[PDB]
Amino acid sequence: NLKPVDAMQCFDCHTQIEDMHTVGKHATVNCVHCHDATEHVETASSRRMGERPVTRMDLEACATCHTAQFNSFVEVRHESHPRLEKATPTSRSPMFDKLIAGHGFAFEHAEPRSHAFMLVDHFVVDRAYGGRFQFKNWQKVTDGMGAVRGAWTVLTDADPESSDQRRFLSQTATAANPVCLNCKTQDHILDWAYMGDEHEAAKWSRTSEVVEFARDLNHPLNCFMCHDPHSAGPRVVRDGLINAVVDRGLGTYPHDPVKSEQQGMTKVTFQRGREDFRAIGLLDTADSNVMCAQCHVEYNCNPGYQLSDGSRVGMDDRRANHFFWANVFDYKEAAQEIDFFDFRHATTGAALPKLQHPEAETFWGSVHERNGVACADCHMPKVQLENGKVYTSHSQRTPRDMMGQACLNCHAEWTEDQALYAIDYIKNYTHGKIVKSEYWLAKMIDLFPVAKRAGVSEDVLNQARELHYDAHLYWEWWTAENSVGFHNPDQARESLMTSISKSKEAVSLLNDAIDAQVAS
Amino acid sequence: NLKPVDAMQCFDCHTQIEDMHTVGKHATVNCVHCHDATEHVETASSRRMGERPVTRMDLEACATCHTAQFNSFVEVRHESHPRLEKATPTSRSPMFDKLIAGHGFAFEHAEPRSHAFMLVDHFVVDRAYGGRFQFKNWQKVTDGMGAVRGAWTVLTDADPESSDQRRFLSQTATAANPVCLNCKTQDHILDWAYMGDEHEAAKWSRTSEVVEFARDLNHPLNCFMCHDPHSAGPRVVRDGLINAVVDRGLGTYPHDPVKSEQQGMTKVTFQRGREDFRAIGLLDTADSNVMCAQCHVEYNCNPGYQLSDGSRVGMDDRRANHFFWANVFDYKEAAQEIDFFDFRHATTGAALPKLQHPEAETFWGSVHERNGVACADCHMPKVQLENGKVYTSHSQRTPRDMMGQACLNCHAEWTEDQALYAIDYIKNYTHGKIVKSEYWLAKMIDLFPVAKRAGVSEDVLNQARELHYDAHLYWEWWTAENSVGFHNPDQARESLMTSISKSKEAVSLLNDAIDAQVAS
Amino acid sequence: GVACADCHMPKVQLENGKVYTSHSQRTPRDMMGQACLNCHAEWTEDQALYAIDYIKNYTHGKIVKSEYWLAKMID
Amino acid sequence: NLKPVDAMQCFDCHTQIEDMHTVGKHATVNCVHCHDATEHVETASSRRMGERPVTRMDLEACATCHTAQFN
Ligand code: HEC
Ligand code: HEC
Ligand code: HEC
Ligand code: HEC
Ligand code: HEC
Ligand code: HEC
Ligand code: HEC
Ligand code: HEC
Ligand code: HEC
Ligand code: HEC
Ligand code: HEC
Ligand code: HEC
Ligand code: HEC
Ligand code: HEC
Ligand SMILES: O=S([O-])[O-]
Ligand SMILES: O=S([O-])[O-]
Ligand SMILES: O=S([O-])[O-]
Ligand SMILES: O=S([O-])[O-]
Ligand SMILES: [Ca+2]
Ligand SMILES: [Ca+2]
Ligand SMILES: [Ca+2]
Ligand SMILES: [Ca+2]
Repeated sequence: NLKPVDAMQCFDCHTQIEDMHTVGKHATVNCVHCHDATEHVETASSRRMGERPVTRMDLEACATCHTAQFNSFVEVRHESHPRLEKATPTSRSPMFDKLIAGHGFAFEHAEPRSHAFMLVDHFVVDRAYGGRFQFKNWQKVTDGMGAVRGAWTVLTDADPESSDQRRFLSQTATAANPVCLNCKTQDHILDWAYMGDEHEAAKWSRTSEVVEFARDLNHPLNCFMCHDPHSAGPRVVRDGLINAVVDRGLGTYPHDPVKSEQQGMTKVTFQRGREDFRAIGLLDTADSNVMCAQCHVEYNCNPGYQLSDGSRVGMDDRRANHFFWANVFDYKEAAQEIDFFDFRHATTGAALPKLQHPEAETFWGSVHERNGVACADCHMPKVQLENGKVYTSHSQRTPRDMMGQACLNCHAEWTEDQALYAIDYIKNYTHGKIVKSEYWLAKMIDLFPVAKRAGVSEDVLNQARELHYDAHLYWEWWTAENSVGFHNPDQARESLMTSISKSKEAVSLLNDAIDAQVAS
Repeated sequence: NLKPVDAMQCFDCHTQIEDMHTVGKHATVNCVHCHDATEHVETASSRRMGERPVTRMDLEACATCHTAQFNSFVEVRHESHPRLEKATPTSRSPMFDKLIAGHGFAFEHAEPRSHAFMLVDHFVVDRAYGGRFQFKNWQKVTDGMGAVRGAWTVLTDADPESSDQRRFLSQTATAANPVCLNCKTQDHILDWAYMGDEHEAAKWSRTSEVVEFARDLNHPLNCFMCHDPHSAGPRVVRDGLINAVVDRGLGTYPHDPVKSEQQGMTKVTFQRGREDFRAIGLLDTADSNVMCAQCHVEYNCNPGYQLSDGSRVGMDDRRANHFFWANVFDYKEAAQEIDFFDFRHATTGAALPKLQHPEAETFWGSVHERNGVACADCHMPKVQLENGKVYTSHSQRTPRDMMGQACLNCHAEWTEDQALYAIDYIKNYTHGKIVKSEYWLAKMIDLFPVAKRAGVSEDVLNQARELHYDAHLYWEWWTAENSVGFHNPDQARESLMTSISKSKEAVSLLNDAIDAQVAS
Repeated sequence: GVACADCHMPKVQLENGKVYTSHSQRTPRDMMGQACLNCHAEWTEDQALYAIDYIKNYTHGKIVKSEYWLAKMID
Repeated sequence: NLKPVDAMQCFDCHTQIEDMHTVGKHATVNCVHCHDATEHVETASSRRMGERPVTRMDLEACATCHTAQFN
């Protein structure tokens, strides 16, 4: 059985913790629930750590007193189809392979599934670690609780004796790097300096061997990613988000200085050897929009190239850990701001961006966001009980599974069927425009080899390549974003119509140039 | 009412039957249930048949005493979508038409449905008989019991006065030949010599007019295909399977000599005029893996061409009735072994194999097969009754309809939803790789006209054609096979990654050659 | 060695989660999988219910007859 | 928000509770979750209760850490 430790002894050296812990709703929660610090206490001095204390990062550390939230969180939604490839005629992006050719996502890009699996799915996806990590067997794919208990309880490593990124299966890629993991786990929270910069106190950084880093990590989406374990107050821990909101002064709601002020973030820094080491962002309110934006954003977490001169931007560069914190119509300017693109298209040669799940940036300025609605209202609402103590559901999933609490409490005029119909109207319309955008992108892409082989000039090809950047951006935002337009239907419609406009312009340009070469 | 005949009188000339019948569980079942032999008995001699006895081939001959198994067998699974074309974006092979161009399956290749319909579906499919045979009207498509009663009770013939294979509808083919029927019916069991070789006692052979043959056949999947009617013991009757297992000494489990010995087959031959005529294979055990492998295999049942010199291999050749009895990674060697390919691709000119439903060969070496599981355990399990005499379900269908008996009795740790999720994980992953394999195959195929028109050398084109053979094989195995990877997920993944590797190699080869011709 | 809680407040079974003991003390009819069938693998839910009812029906018949005779005496 | 009390101070006069509390699975659960003893501690001796401390009997005293069982 746990025996409490004297927190006062701790507080004598840990004033920041004292100020948070003594004031919040965890004032009675003893340090022993999460820390084993006996040898630490025997050896530390005022400013030197001595022996390192053990810190529990497992979610069961919270489950002891918060079983309801834990159980809600680890639930697996079986209806969320597993390992479902997006590049298929029945999924999100029927022409993805042609459009993304040259990027690592061509190796595999599946639809998301339940949060319990985020770390194991990151480890096993074909694009990440060359097939190095796999489930112990095909049965383990169901085991949400097991994944939560630890990735390495359900996965194998093809070669424990090497630590280099390489392909163990022919059609895999090795795109994973240490920045990825910040959106899968925060087990490394005490071993990673702010932004993944080099730091004497950091075991891991942007430049680490990711296979070695991976083996040190176990748990998905730790409860403390949104809740400070000392104060129990709302927070974020994701460095890239703090950097955008605070360091770059953009605010929690970049479009709304008033809301940004009312619902802001305070950056709190922790030091090692009296030098800044790590940071968190304490929230003024329990604002899920900002909590979820730790991960559900467009980001850089990868090497790339400069737009200016095409030179390599490596993991060592700060730009390899970057939140653009920009909506689709501000994105091109945001990418120019850091002089960055992701890949060159394998067929057209165009410099292109790679877009990822920008739910937070898409939601901005939507009717629901402007009305003060937040992710949790639709995706993790309060539980309604005929008799019971209310708690917040932690099963982050589609509102279709809980329409009464997600939608109909606000929309009293509608039945469930009518609310579903309204969602489907938007999704169906948006998907049709996504498909049409892909059709026009593919038509343009297919003209590039014809143009080059007909002797069309580099000047015309480069014009078309500039059009490709825009056509790609205004399309891929929407295959990347998970709501199929629902989060901001007017924006999706304007963006996708712009993509088609750009592709059509490029098609006409190339067809005309080709025809002129044929006429001599 | 039936009157019993004196079996002892029969046994005086039929010693083989006596040895089987007197010993097995049909020792009390009188010959009159299946044979009308009055005139036969009056005219036969020790070694000459005299007047031919009537032998019932209808399944209702067994239904009289085995109603439960019969009723189970004739059940129609309405949820198994009928006449569903595989070459569509929502089915198995979205790019099938491009990839299979040059083969008869381009005319129609539907998903399989319930066993009751196998013979009528064979007769009516657009690729088989030039549209000659059709259901009497569109209502008959539902009539499983009617099809079982006899194909000609539900079908019409566009021209009873001719017997040549020809097109009655413009977009049909005439691919059917007498070998096909061996996997649809065994009504011809006494009229077909082993392998379909020419034989004085055989009415029908590989070289017969298939339209004439068709008119003589009525019943699907006769009960006696798996059960000897005389001994009631387990057997196979399919010549091609006996040939692979016994004549070629490959064994029932070619990968496992021990299991092959424990679960083997004994070839029993029946003679006409003291010359070998037909054969069956008696099984040591009631092994559904081998019973189902009578049909659910990759086979040759068609003319083709030699790999060596491209010369025609006709129905007269033994190779027109061939079970390769080889897994995907042994197939190319198996096809080289008999010097055979199926068709030349209409666009690329490559010699290609045609793969068909290799469930048996795919299942070999899988985790379930190695653990002693067999087709019937998942597809035709014992019925569970609160009160009753247990019998084996004969409704061969997906385990999704009976998960408790097919999966969960073995997998106690899982709910139905978890077991379904595990299946879908594998199927979703495999389908994504199938789609990607098709993308790369199509990309390569489309480069062939460009290459030929740019004046790329025959040497380079032939290199690409050799790559096409392998890319095609390692893809088509999996659109042909019905489990979408479930029967052997690691093998599907390795094979499909190989297909993509081959296509990518060919694409690079052709693109480079084209570009060199453009640069002069 | 069976106790009240085994039938009236059994452990919750979850596909994924931390097990806890149900504190809803109620008839096992509402949770037959966990209250009965985990021990009685030979039975379906309907068979287990049928066995309960056989006993309850029989006992209640004897209760009613006992009351009939008591009332006859009292009168 | 609840502020923890010095349980060791309590234990100087409550050895019977000490022997139970320090050993079981509530060793880390502070007295303030169920007792309001500020005035008691101001006035008690080991042989004189002084002001009577308040003890919570409501089930929500447990529901705070054991919501699943309470619900
Ligand atoms: C779980 C409910 C915890 C309780 C109770 C206590 N701590 Fe904690 N602590 C916990 C986590 C998950 C972390 C990682 C960092 C994060 O912000 O999540 C920490 C970290 C610390 C640190 C390091 C801060 C730094 O300099 O980087 C200290 C000094 C610390 N914790 C002290 C501490 C004390 C004294 C506690 C008893 C009053 C205590 N913690 C309780 C989780 C939990
Ligand atoms: C028992 C020893 C606990 C441990 C372990 C954890 N928490 Fe806790 N938590 C506990 C109590 C008694 C309370 C106060 C309840 C009340 O409403 O009075 C809390 C509260 C929280 C809250 C709400 C905070 C707020 O609204 O300001 C959160 C978000 C919370 N606790 C989170 C949390 C996390 C993430 C834990 C693991 C690191 C964790 N708790 C452990 C008791 C206990
Ligand atoms: C936070 C800014 C993230 C970064 C850094 C990485 N990922 Fe991610 N990932 C994130 C979210 C919010 C989601 C779900 C939404 C969605 O559109 O998928 C994911 C999903 C994945 C998945 C599962 C789906 C799939 O594409 O197969 C995988 C396998 C995955 N992510 C891998 C991955 C890699 C390799 C990363 C570094 C290059 C990486 N992620 C970073 C959020 C974030
Ligand atoms: C960000 C993605 C979160 C993660 C990770 C965790 N929780 Fe959470 N929690 C989150 C929100 C948006 C809320 C509601 C806040 C509001 O006031 O609207 C909560 C709330 C809690 C509470 C308070 C009681 C309740 O409302 O249920 C607790 C005790 C709590 N959360 C616990 C908890 C646990 C145990 C987690 C790991 C399994 C966890 N949270 C993660 C957002 C997020
Ligand atoms: C209600 C007004 C919502 C708000 C607030 C948020 N989301 Fe949403 N989301 C909503 C709908 C109707 C849908 C489509 C779901 C469906 O079943 O059709 C979605 C979708 C998502 C998804 C994908 C879920 C899935 O398909 O299984 C994600 C990952 C998602 N939304 C994230 C998300 C974020 C991060 C939010 C705050 C920035 C957010 N949602 C708010 C409705 C609503
Ligand atoms: C149905 C339950 C039957 C019973 C009863 C009997 N026979 Fe049979 N017989 C039956 C079938 C379907 C066939 C076709 C071949 C096959 O293996 O399925 C036969 C065949 C024969 C033959 C021919 C063997 C040969 O030389 O090719 C003979 C000589 C024969 N049957 C004899 C026979 C006798 C004597 C029976 C009474 C003891 C008898 N059969 C019963 C189906 C059934
Ligand atoms: C009644 C006159 C029958 C006819 C017609 C058919 N079968 Fe039969 N079968 C019959 C009996 C009395 C038995 C023995 C039952 C027992 O378990 O004691 C059988 C048995 C079988 C079996 C099981 C054999 C074994 O396990 O070794 C099979 C597979 C079987 N019968 C098949 C079968 C077939 C295919 C029939 C049509 C050709 C057929 N039976 C007719 C009685 C009668
Ligand atoms: C009476 C008002 C009818 C209605 C309502 C439906 N059906 Fe019908 N159908 C009817 C007749 C008299 C016939 C012809 C019978 C014959 O054998 O000549 C039919 C035919 C069909 C067919 C066959 C079509 C073909 O081209 O051969 C089909 C597939 C069919 N009917 C189906 C059908 C369906 C699905 C209906 C509900 C939408 C339906 N029918 C209504 C009479 C009437
Ligand atoms: C045994 C080795 C067979 C040979 C010889 C033939 N077929 Fe076949 N067929 C077989 C199986 C096991 C299945 C179901 C599994 C599947 O993948 O389809 C089929 C299916 C058909 C169908 C229905 C599905 C379809 O493709 O439309 C038809 C119409 C069909 N088979 C026709 C057919 C022809 C024309 C054949 C000779 C060229 C032939 N079959 C031979 C097994 C076997
Ligand atoms: C191969 C594809 C089969 C066909 C054709 C028929 N049956 Fe069958 N039968 C098959 C199997 C795999 C089994 C189970 C054997 C085992 O011991 O596991 C059976 C069993 C029977 C029996 C025995 C009693 C029982 O288990 O139900 C009988 C009487 C029987 N089968 C009858 C039967 C009938 C009437 C058929 C035509 C409608 C028929 N079988 C075809 C495999 C196959
Ligand atoms: C359990 C371990 C199985 C074994 C043994 C066999 N099959 Fe199977 N099969 C299995 C699954 C989970 C599926 C997918 C079904 C679904 O609904 O997703 C299949 C599929 C098939 C099919 C197609 C069925 C359909 O889609 O309707 C066929 C024709 C098939 N399997 C044949 C087959 C053969 C011949 C087997 C022995 C060699 C065999 N299966 C074994 C599970 C299992
Ligand atoms: C007994 C006759 C079984 C049947 C019926 C089903 N399964 Fe099975 N399965 C069985 C065993 C003994 C094992 C191996 C256990 C181990 O850990 O070694 C399996 C394995 C699986 C797997 C993993 C496959 C892999 O390649 O790793 C899966 C996904 C699986 N089983 C699923 C499954 C399904 C969906 C079934 C119903 C169609 C099913 N099994 C039936 C034993 C038996
Ligand atoms: C007697 C009628 C009880 C009442 C009053 C309460 N609980 Fe209980 N509890 C009881 C039993 C029989 C058990 C299972 C013991 C075993 O090991 O089999 C429990 C268990 C708990 C636990 C431990 C964790 C768990 O198994 O769920 C807790 C934390 C718990 N009970 C809490 C609790 C609460 C909050 C109560 C008031 C709402 C409560 N118990 C009352 C029996 C009885
Ligand atoms: C948070 C500050 C708590 C309060 C308030 C209550 N309990 Fe508790 N309980 C808490 C913890 C951290 C634990 C240990 C969890 C573990 O297993 O590590 C417990 C445990 C129990 C148990 C199980 C004890 C056992 O020996 O198995 C029970 C039955 C229990 N708690 C009951 C209980 C009651 C009745 C409460 C109101 C008087 C109560 N707890 C409050 C944390 C907290
Ligand atoms: O404690 S030391 O820093 O004097
Ligand atoms: O690759 S992750 O960003 O989905
Ligand atoms: O019966 S005859 O062969 O002599
Ligand atoms: O054509 S048959 O083999 O499916
Ligand atoms: Ca999903
Ligand atoms: Ca990006
Ligand atoms: Ca089917
Ligand atoms: Ca073939």
